[PDB]
Amino acid sequence: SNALLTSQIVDQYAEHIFYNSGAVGMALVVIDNNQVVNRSFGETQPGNNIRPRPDSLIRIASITKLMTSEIMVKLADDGIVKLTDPLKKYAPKGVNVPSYSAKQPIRLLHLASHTSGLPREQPGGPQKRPVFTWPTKDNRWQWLKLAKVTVPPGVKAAYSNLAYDLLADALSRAAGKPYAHLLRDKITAPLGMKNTTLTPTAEQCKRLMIGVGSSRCGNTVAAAGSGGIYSTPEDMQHWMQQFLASDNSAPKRSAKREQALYFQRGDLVSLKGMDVAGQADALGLGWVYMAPKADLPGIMQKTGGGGGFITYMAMVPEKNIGVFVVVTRSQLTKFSNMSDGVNQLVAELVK
Repeated sequence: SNALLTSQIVDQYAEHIFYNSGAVGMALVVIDNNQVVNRSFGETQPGNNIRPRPDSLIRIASITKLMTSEIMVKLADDGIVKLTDPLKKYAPKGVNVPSYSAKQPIRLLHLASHTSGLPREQPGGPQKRPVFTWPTKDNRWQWLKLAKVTVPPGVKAAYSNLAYDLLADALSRAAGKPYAHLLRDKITAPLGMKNTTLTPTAEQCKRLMIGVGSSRCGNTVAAAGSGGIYSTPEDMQHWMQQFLASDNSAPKRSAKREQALYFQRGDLVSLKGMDVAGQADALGLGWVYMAPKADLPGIMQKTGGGGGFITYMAMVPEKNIGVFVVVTRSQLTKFSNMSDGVNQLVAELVK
């Protein structure tokens, strides 16, 4: 949009998203070419009357997947992995990785695009476990080794957290570093995202916002690949900015490769779990593309939910526009009441 109107346009939508979503608290980050607009509403804990701040800690939940895929893409460029490597290539010594058939193994690309045939979660976990703590890496590989895969890869999409944590395990093995070190070295340290972590301190935990369905703030390395990352609105602003040009900056070198599309909707027999923010017209590496329709532009997006947080990022890279939103839930919170509002805001901004 024209810089003369960016703030006013955001104001046409921000409070509506806040009220319609039934948020306890909300932070909204809008990047439109040279303009950055931040809004925050509500409270960091029900009834505390403290507005969220740029450094309020949040769970980004499944937005984590975009960084897992970023790491994969960066390691691929380094020659450390290939997207087409079978998962088994990065398996512990002597550990079996099940495949549909000998010649059709699960490859890293399948994990990243939800086409691996794996279930959404590892079956048979404990109940009332704090979010993003089970299964551990050791739990996953003990399960995997005796599991059966009964659909061939690259034929059905079915959203999976398990598959994304197995991906993080493989990337860690390929690089010979713990995953947290990769997240630090490839993403957060170079960008100064000093509050973006799987291992929050007490000082950080104190700043975690609270809504309905909250769980204790702790180590979430178990979900390193799928959902565990803590961050802040200001850290996420800096990360999103790398996908978007401004007068003073170009997108990071790997942006286009990170956002490459691998499956058109029609290239798949079926899709499950992919349509939370609207019909998925193509699947990327974590990223999901929705083609222009009705009064909406073509949008690259990712949704997330966990431990009382819901999150959404939507962008139109060719227009240098991106929107990130995080909400702590109340009881009546419906996800698409937040995401539909963001999409409509994006639609107004691209005008």
